Amino acid sequence: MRTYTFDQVEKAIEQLYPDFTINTIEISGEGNDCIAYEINRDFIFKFPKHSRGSTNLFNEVNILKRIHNKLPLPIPEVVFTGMPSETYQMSFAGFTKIKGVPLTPLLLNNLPKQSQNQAAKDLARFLSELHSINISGFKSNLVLDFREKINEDNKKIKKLLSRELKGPQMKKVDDFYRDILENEIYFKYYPCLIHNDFSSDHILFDTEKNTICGIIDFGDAAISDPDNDFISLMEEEYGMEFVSKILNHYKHKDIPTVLEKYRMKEKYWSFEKIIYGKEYGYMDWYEEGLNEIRSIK
Ligand SMILES: NC[C@H]1O[C@H](O[C@H]2[C@H](O)[C@@H](O[C@H]3O[C@H](CO)[C@@H](O)[C@H](N)[C@H]3O)[C@H](N)C[C@@H]2N)[C@H](O)[C@@H](O)[C@@H]1O
Ligand SMILES: [Cl-]
Repeated sequence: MRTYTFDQVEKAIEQLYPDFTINTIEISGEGNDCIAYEINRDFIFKFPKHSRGSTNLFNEVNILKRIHNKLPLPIPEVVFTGMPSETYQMSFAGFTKIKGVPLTPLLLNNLPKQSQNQAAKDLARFLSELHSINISGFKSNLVLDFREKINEDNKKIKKLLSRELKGPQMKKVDDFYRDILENEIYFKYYPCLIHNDFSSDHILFDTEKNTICGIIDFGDAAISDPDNDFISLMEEEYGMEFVSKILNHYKHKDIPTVLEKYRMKEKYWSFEKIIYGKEYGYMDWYEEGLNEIRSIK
């Protein structure tokens, strides 16, 4: 999992964009996939920490380009792109920086009621349009069929914890995965483009106008279940009271299902920690997930 010096970042950009003068550069943030650099306080440059992260970066670029000027809220726009190597699909990507601060649950509840209501309505309107984008042309590398995902994870879990679990413990894993695949509600959704990481950290807020001024980080965006973008808002995120406002402005017809999917995904995070803990090499995630699996059902 690679890192970069400011010297390296400036070199990589100069190679492809010589006339682009860099005056200021600092670490804006860091995720599991990329390190974010704020350059000239105008752009956010994402550099992949590893090969897997570069694929996410490549997909974010692809998705952001085709949904450009189709959404009611400002989203990052691709301005600079890197090159493929034998290690990365995308060496880097430069996006427009969206000004604003994360709409934290604490900031949200300190707002006047009219601003809170407008925030819920703006979020619902954004999701309504996002989930309505024509997803034909989006190739299967952007498609996240949930049933395929569950079945693929199961095979990964078996191959991973084959010698890590005792008899009865692996039986519970079989039971849990069977109960999920047995429930038709998890797979009956109409596939749409989703943000797939729709939380408070990625909802930027303009404190001067008291309005939401951007949605960022589309690195996990894919064609899947629209309910994913509501579940992610109640995980520590927004209270159920505020999400219900969004859901009702969204005209959602089956809230208890969203809550059921919410409970399932909460329990499912244990298995995610095993897979990601071994893929991303997060040995603390692996041991956490392994401890949790060895305990409940
Ligand atoms: N941390 C502990 C929490 O983890 C998940 O929730 C969080 C996501 O993890 C974050 O995103 C990162 O993790 C995702 C899953 O690996 C990646 O897809 C994504 N690219 C990553 O940036 C997202 N910003 C906030 C969300 N509340 C679980 O659902 C939650 O129960 C658990 O308490
Ligand atoms: Cl240039």
